[PDB]
Amino acid sequence: RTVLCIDFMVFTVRLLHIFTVNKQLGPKIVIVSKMMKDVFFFLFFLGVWLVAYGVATEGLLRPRDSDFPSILRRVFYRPYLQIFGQIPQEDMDVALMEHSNCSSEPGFWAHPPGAQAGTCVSQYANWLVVLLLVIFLLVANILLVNLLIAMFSYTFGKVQGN
Amino acid sequence: RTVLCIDFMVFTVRLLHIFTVNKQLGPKIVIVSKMMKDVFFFLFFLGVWLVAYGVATEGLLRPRDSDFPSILRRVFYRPYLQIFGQIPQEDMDVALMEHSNCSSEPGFWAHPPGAQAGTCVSQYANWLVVLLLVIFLLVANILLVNLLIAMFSYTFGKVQGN
Repeated sequence: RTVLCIDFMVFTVRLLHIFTVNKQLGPKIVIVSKMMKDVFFFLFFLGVWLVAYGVATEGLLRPRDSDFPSILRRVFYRPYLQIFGQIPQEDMDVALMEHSNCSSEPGFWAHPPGAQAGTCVSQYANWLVVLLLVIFLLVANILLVNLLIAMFSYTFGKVQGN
Repeated sequence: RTVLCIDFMVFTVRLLHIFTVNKQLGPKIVIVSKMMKDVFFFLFFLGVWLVAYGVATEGLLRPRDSDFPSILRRVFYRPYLQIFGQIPQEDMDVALMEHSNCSSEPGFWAHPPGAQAGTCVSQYANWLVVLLLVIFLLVANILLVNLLIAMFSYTFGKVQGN
């Protein structure tokens, strides 16, 4: 079933190839291919920023789960969703979660309510974690996205005639 | 650790400098530097609007916490997140929270459910608080963001050749 579910995706995509003949959708479909260069640049810039912000935030929090699938989710998956409006403040802000002496390791720790946010996170410099979130949202949600719109508009005008 | 977490951010950013040689990403990386003038104007306009809306909303609510870190969070942090789709209606609307006689100071007060929203907020003119939120969202989420896209598109076309 897992192969067929992905297979249905490929079959549905072929509807674009079938409709290339139509005069209304023909030119537009061809232009979409020319836009792939701009998309790859955005992915590269976003990938670099996601690695920098994701690792730094996870390193500052120091969650006690530290499982490899869990670490990957908190480094890549969670920062990625913050671009699209899913900001889990209760998982990264000490002022929202409750303080607990869960971990025997010295320091101050708080218990996030999320299931995959880790059992406990350090409170040492969470003002930096909040500050990093502010910077990340500005760079990713605003600067990077609006930059891609500018490159899409320039490319569309250039390659329209050809 | 706090220094190293920030240090990892600087090291990851250097990947852009390494990839300047590549022909696909070379020109695009150089253009990004030329966009910083437009970003600074947006930050200045947003900073002025955030101060005006943030202080006025906090002044109208008059939360009873009034701690300096708490005041700064409600003035800058909360209005900033409203740009990216995090609107805490239950923290600023009387119609959503429950009425209580928490404060001995004369007036009408309601108890927000949020942890950092303050223990109580005044109900005197919350129709103005809601109205300010409507105006803030229009100016910030729509007018300011779409203006930056227009300036990014104009700048990208101008500085593409050079």
